[PDB]
Amino acid sequence: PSLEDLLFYTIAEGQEKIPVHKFITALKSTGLRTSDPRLKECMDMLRLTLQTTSDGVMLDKDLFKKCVQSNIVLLTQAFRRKFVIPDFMSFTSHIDELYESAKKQSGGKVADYIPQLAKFSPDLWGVSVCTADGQRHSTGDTKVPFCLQSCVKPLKYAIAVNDLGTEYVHRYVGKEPSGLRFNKLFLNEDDKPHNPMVNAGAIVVTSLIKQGVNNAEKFDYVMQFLNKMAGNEYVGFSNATFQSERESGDRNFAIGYYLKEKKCFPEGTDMVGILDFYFQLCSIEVTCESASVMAATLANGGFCPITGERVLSPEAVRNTLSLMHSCGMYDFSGQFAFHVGLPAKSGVAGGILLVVPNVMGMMCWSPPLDKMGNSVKGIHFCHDLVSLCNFHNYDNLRHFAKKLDPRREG
Amino acid sequence: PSLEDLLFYTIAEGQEKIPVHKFITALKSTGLRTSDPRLKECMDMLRLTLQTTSDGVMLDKDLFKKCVQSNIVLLTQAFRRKFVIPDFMSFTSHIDELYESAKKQSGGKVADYIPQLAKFSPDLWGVSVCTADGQRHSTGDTKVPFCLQSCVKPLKYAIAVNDLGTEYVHRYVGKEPSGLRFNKLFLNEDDKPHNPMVNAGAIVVTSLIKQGVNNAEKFDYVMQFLNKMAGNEYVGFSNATFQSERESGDRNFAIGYYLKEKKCFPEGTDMVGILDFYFQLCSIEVTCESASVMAATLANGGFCPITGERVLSPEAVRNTLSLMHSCGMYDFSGQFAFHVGLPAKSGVAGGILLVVPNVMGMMCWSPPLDKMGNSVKGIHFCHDLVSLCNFHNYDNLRHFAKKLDPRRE
Amino acid sequence: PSLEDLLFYTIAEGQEKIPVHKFITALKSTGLRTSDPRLKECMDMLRLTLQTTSDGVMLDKDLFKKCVQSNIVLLTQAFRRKFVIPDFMSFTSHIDELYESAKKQSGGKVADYIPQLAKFSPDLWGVSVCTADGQRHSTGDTKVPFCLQSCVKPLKYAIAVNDLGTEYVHRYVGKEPSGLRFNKLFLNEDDKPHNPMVNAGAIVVTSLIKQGVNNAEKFDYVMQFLNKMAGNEYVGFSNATFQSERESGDRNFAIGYYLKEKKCFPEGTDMVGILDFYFQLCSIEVTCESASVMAATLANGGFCPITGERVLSPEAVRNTLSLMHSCGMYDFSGQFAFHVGLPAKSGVAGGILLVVPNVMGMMCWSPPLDKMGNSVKGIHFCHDLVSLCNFHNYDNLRHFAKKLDPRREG
Amino acid sequence: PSLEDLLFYTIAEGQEKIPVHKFITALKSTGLRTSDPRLKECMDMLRLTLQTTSDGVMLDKDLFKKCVQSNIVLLTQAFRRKFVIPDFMSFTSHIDELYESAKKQSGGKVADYIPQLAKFSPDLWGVSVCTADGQRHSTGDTKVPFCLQSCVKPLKYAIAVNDLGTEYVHRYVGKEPSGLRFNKLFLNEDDKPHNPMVNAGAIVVTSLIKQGVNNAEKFDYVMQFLNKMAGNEYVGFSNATFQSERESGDRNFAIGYYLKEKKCFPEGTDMVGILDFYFQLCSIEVTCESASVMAATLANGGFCPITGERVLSPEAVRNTLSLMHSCGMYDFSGQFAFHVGLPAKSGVAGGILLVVPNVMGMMCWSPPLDKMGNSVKGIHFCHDLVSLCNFHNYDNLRHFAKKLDPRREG
Ligand SMILES: O=C(Cc1ccccc1)Nc1ccc(OC2CCN(c3ccc(NC(=O)Cc4ccccc4)nn3)CC2)nn1
Ligand SMILES: O=C(Cc1ccccc1)Nc1ccc(OC2CCN(c3ccc(NC(=O)Cc4ccccc4)nn3)CC2)nn1
Repeated sequence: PSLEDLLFYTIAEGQEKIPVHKFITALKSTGLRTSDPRLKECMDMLRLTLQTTSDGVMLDKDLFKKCVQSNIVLLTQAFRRKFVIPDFMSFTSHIDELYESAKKQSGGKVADYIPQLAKFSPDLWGVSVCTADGQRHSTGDTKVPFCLQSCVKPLKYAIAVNDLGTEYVHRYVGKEPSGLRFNKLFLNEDDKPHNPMVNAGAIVVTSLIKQGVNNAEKFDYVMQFLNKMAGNEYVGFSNATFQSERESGDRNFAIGYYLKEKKCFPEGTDMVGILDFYFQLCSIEVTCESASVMAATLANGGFCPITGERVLSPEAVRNTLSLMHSCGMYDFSGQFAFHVGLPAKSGVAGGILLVVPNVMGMMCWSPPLDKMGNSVKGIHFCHDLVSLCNFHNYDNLRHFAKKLDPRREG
Repeated sequence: PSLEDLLFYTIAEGQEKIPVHKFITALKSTGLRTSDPRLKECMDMLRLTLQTTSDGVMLDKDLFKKCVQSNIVLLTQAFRRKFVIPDFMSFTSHIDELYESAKKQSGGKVADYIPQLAKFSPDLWGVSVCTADGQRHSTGDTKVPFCLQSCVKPLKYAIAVNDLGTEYVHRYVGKEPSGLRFNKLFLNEDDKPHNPMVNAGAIVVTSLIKQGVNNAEKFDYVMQFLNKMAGNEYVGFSNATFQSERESGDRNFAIGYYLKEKKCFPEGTDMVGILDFYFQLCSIEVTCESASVMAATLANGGFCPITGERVLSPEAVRNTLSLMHSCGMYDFSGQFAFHVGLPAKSGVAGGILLVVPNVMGMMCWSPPLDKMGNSVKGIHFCHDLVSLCNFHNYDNLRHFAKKLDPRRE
Repeated sequence: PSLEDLLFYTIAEGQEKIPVHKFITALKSTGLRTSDPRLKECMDMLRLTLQTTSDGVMLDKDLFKKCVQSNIVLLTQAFRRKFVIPDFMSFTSHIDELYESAKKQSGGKVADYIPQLAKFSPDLWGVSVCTADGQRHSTGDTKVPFCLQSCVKPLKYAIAVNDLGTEYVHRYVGKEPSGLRFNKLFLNEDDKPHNPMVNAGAIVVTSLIKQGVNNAEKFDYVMQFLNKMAGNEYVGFSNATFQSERESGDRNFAIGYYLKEKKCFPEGTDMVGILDFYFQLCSIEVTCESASVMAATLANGGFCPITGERVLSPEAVRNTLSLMHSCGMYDFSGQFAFHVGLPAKSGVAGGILLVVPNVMGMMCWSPPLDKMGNSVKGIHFCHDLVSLCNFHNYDNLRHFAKKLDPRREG
Repeated sequence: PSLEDLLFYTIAEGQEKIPVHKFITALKSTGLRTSDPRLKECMDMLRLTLQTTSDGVMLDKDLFKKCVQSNIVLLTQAFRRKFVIPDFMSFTSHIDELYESAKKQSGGKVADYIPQLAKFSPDLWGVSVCTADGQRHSTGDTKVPFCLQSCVKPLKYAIAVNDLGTEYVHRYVGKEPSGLRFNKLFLNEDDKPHNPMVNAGAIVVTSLIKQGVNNAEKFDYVMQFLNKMAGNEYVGFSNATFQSERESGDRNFAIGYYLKEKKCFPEGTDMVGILDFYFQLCSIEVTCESASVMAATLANGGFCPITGERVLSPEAVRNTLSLMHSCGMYDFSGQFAFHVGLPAKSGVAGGILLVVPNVMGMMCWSPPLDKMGNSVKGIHFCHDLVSLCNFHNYDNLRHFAKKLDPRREG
């Protein structure tokens, strides 16, 4: 027997030469992208076989074997429908309808409190999917960068817990929602911020990461970390957003000074610098595509699905998902957890980083916010998404009424 | 080919008659109990053959077909190791270790406010498991009756959502935790109680069930419902607990009048009557075994796992799970969601109704409570359980470090 | 010399027979009424000389002396302008302007939550004065009975402190305002109600009065007490108001059960019976005239000004004045204390029991209540009054700008 | 007749020359000090008579006329026992007893949060009286400087109202106590600090005074203002306290930024500069003697009692008294208003600026603070004072049980 030969016969279809475009089309049908880093040896070898000839361009079993040998494990599970979403082409047409249905919710106000969130057009709308297996799909404005803002809060929390542990991190930050009563209070009863997802909590978490080095290396290290989280897809920085966030962060300076007075920072913290680092971390830029890979890493137990690298420890991902569940959508967190039941995190730029554990990661983006700070189209999409699929954290995998389950084929 | 014959040969062992004590043993190893109602026809005929030919005791291949005939589907997935927990015998050895480690946590105080909770011994400790497929295991005092107390709140909420729908029910009760800053406040910003898991919310929920009949029919309507959730195992009533709760419920009488003044009940509500109904639902009794089937029904999308009956709509079960996750353990709820990450519900009798979605339901019971009202041993068990198995809501099924996965081989 | 004849010469005209109508008209100018209980022997004697032989309304120096003998001390300070308000006739003319200008504040809604207060016309508006010296003046509907409702709370608080002492009473009730929006929190940090002026505090206070006898004797004791406080003017009971307060007091029953569970009552308290006593105390009836004497006792250190009796201990009156200052006007207490600076207490029937310490007590009554529960006309009047006179608690008696001081002469 | 001649005979003692040492003793017994600025012409002339005529220290009627001529009015009310406290020598014996009674309360902790309050000895203890007529008495450490700290908050508020009016000032700051559940909150329901006596309210009030000039001119404008309140007695500045107060004020910097974000300052406010001004106003130094004249100015309707100057408008003084009544002693204000019933204001240095309206001003000073921030000895003295005299806001001036009234004779 031989696995490269088996794969060849199921794609060759009784024929005895496979055109290269027919293998690439079959490959995209799985949902993988030709630029998937795990396929680079096979793509490199197709580029090198495509130097021998403009004439022919077809692959027999040993030229097919010559190329796919290196990636045969990953290619066969794609072609034997063993990915988390077997009929991925069906699923993306459901993603497309959902996207078109939110695209009609043109309500909401674009954030204007700094001129950089204000440049953004209110009709921009993108959705990007990445599954725990690296199947990819985008629809809308998924390759235009925008700032993470508070979507960076779960990421730096994950980094902090990954490096220092749950017990150290939560000496300085709570792990509960504050209650739809104390959005205005900075501290709880043990004089810690309520959770890493609020501004007081995020600011303390920022003070914990890579202590003892300067802000340039702290920022470089986090940029490093989000690079592995996004499988090296687009991660950037908006100094324009950075400069406006700092000439307007009077609430954040208030929080910083309060926390300094309540001794909420580690010993030896230069608070005003932490606020500068914090403003930098919220001006980091992503696209829907690159952010959905960050989301997919959290959906995949800490392994980036398009590279296979272990990026976060399982304790760090669990905590971050646990706190995205309950504190992730500002004053909407309770309603979102009840009706949508997915770990999610909103930001004022209009992104909603969304995680379906064991299935997929996503980044929705539309700048118009609702009265609570969450993207109107984004919020609409997540209700529709869970209304269509048994993706709700407490849906049942066996008895789920008339909803659809993309993890299965029949 | 044929399914009874294959199953025969995989148990027949190359040999050509199967002793029934060996068939009964292979069966119990899967985790089913021979008294599973889904198995009653196969058991009834095994008893009839042990009568019709009392000479002999062994089963040839066509007498085997005569017995496993109508339950062959369930028997095959039991014997082909296809239940949610394939190696049930190993897993119960883990449950036993977990129980013995929680059994040495002797802290906590038994509830004193009525002499019925105080007469319970502090050495009582039991955990009962029931899977989404009906595999059962017990350890400790799992056949001792006790009242559900607030463990009844997620059930009556589920009954309410099942009968009237999410939107109607939550016209009268919120869907969030209050914030552990407001056990003291009864109402949220829209003058509804914060959620069904606090006393004020349960009292409003109690007022929604079976409107228009008297308390005797409402109670029996709830009783029919809880019988079905537990596959007809023990569901009872303590009038002793009921009478003491009503002569000491000055706080719930306080809540009732407040809700009446703030107009939180549906029109035409007899507030004091609802309060009497509420004290009754909190005096309903279960054992660990019978309640664990109720928990397993919630883990099973609303189908009772030992009968196959649809008891609750999936909307009802999902809502109830979401609110047990966040509001189920009084002031320990946030910590419980973070560290244990399981839908659970505490009661003052010392029970913790616990649900691992898609796997199993459980009921742990130990009367000594901690400072927050949660059973000391029960809480210790739930931390151990999640530290051992990847059952945490946001554990990963593919990458889970040093944890054990009982769903895997 | 002689004090009765000196008095005679001061009314005597330079002439030396005084007509009896001239003495009585000169008497009323003082602000005293001929039916003042301290004047009864002098009136009894005028009733008897007015028998003599009806010829000549005149009193010679020996017949005048025969009548004014027994009350000569009180009559001499009345006629030698030694009362707290010397020119009382001028002062009532300002009361009349203040009354007529408030009479045009037609805003507000009559309480209708029971049909007995809803029965009252918004037409009704009365003001009654009684000074620390027994000078009386009314304007408007001052002889119509209405219920005290929460205006009774300072009075039963005074009775409690008079009988048991400050220390015992305040084991069960706080002595501060709650903070203006804690009206439905029932207890403070020490699990006592915030003060006697809120429903929870009043309910605890009711449980403290005359412990150990039944509600009929408890009520008879408070009624006798309010009789001595009003110099035996009208005090009654509206059973109509009583039954509607009790078949509608769901908030008061909620409060009672809450207090029972938190063990806020003295040992051996029958909770639902106390609530019945409390509903009775709020159904006690007064008129403006009768109630202004009760207020005047409070302005007078606990001595009723029209009888001379010690009715309340000074400790009881001081505390009651202290808490009417801060807690007397519901959510208006802070604004009322700041701008008006007088101890006052409102009730839902439209009353405002008002005390000017060392000067006079008042009862304003107009049923239409404002958005906060206080009588519109009454509130308008209390501002005008303090805007006209240096009666504000922190006005200065020596340097007081544009304001008038009715205690001075020229 | 003639007023200089009358006064001579009541002192002339039956003789026809008054020894000057005897006139000075008769004067001091009234409670005036010979250096009273209102007495300067009489003292300058006695000193000059003591130079021109060494030949016998005796004063006849024509030379006694020569000295008391210019200050004749004030001298007569001093000697004809018309000052607010006629038997001033008796009363000071009561102040001394009260002082020695609190001197035995050696509990409490001296504030150490900056090294300047930490070096004050714990049994420094002084009380200084100044009446509405300028009668003075001190006992203990009454001439040692200390900073006002929050004792400056009522003075700046009075200056703000004096210059800008009630309506303007209270556009930016409330006028009620917060409630012993909102001591931690910075803002009320209308996004203003609760009252001028808490730090957020003091900080906004500081931002209102003398807008448009720099901090040097602002500072001199307030000092010049506090100089008149103290009859030009010692008002100074501790730069040491100022430098340590600005390097420890992260809580007030927290307050500043929060108020900036919630826009609680006038337009064009330099917040960080206002904070510097705020740190200066609390480092202003006084003694018990000089501060008690400031208190006496508020007790005297805005006139400094030892000079005759109008320093504050009556509206300014009334408001400031109303808000020290209810908001002046941190979390102790309600208990203090209830039991002591006097306008007072506490500071972390151990001062309590105390005002008995229409009678006298006081400053008590003892550095050891109790749990709530109030000077242990100061608070004990203030209870003692009101248990001894009927100065309580709602004591009665006519019926006051066994208490003493220093306004009366015997
Ligand atoms: O341990 C605790 C808390 C706690 C909770 C539970 C048990 C015990 C202890 N520390 C703690 C936390 C937060 C906090 O607050 C600070 C101060 C400023 N800051 C404001 C400041 C004004 C406001 N103002 C309003 O809410 C106005 C308003 C009031 C009422 C109705 C409507 C509006 N909000 N936040 C936010 C930070 N202080 N201390
Ligand atoms: O010693 C304490 C606490 C304490 C002490 C020391 C240190 C920390 C704590 N006592 C105490 C007193 C009263 C009290 O409350 C009771 C029960 C419910 N009860 C409601 C219930 C809901 C409402 N409604 C709302 O809150 C809605 C709302 C919420 C927010 C903003 C706007 C509206 N009102 N009253 C009336 C009375 N609990 N505990």
